[PDB]
Amino acid sequence: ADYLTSAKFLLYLGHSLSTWGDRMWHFAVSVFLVELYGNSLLLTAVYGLVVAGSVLVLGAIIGDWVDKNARLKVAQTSLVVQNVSVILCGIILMMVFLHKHELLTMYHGWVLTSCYILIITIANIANLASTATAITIQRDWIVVVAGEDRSKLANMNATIRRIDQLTNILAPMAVGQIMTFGSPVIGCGFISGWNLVSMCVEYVLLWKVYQKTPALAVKSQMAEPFRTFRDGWVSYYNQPVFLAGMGLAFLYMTVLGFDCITTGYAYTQGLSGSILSILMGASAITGIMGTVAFTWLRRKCGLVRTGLISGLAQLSCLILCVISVFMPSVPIISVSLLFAGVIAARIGLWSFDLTVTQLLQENVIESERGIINGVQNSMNYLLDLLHFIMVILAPNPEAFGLLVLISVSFVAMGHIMYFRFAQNTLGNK
Ligand SMILES: O=C(NCc1ncccc1F)c1coc(CCNCCc2nc3ccccc3[nH]2)n1
Repeated sequence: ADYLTSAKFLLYLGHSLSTWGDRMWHFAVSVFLVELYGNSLLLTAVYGLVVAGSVLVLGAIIGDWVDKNARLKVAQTSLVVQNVSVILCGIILMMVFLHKHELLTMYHGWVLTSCYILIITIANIANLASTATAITIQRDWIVVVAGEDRSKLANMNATIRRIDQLTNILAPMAVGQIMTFGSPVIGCGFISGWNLVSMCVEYVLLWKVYQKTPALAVKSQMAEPFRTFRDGWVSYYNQPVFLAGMGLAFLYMTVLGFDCITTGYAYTQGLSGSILSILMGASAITGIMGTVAFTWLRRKCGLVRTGLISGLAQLSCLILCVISVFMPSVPIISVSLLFAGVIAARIGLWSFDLTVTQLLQENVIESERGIINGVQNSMNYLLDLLHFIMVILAPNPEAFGLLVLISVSFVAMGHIMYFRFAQNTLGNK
């Protein structure tokens, strides 16, 4: 089987072994914050606000970094930084858990706060490196490797999204089984070793994939970074794909996902391990269905029409969701219907994100694949930070109707901007 040694599968394996470690470490840090500190939302909110702004700035700066340096060296350095940061965070977490009872009492609260700050800073560096790697792989190496064959590019993006989704719903399950079967102290260390092994194998894998395809080779102190930062954003406006980016960012700011806040809505109305597993499995299955639907629609239509159709479907079932909210024992109809609306919204959302990311891949000048995508991630996290602020503005279980109304309104605005883009770049239906 020459497929195993082929470049496409090498890149698939590289991204799979990267995202598995990423998701496992995210789950580990979230569980650490939940377990060590009884209060989390306040802190997890601090984590969100220190990740989002740092990404907002250093992501444009990284987009400057990606296109400037060597193609392979930048990716290797990104992998090194991400895995080393995760290693340091794991070591600090192991030292904290081992001395859980030795600093809550004997040491001053400043020591615990300093440990939390060190974890926050190192995890922020890790996530910044993860964003750098995501850019340099997905938005540049996929385009180069897939080449002019647009269908191959679409299939590669769909496959990467499918493995991302399956890993996103499997990694928490495996880590929870590990922690329950073993111990939080022992299981946490397993992540450090797994990330080190993945570091070595991923370094080898990237070195290999670079050799398989030669096309990849062809290509006071704060004044300069802001020269690029000012240049990077204004470059985004000049590009014809700006409205698509804005629409994707507005969709990115969306409460009606299945993250911690919808998990808390579940705590309030209905919540169980079986229910969580069933809902997340349905979400993953429907995301896979959305990816395959995106591929099918791209086979039938082009790209902009596919994005328009996916947005219409997502907005339709979010209209169904807001109908469910509108309609007043336990209202089992309302919560289950809201979840079904979220599931179909995930279908449409994955389709739309694939469309927009492919358009950003195929409609950007060669030398600015780094800055433009870095700014697009910066904007995504800008509106994600606004989402976090809206969450902490009304962190009340019965203050969720307004939040969901705002989320659906922002989805509508994003799809309106995408329709404006379709009209701008296409004069026919
Ligand atoms: O609704 C969802 N996502 C919109 C969306 N995303 C991506 C593509 C299309 C699309 F439409 C949704 C649901 O689950 C998830 C998976 C988690 N990502 C959340 C983004 C995030 N991760 C963070 C980590 C640290 C700090 C801030 C962070 N912000 N994403």
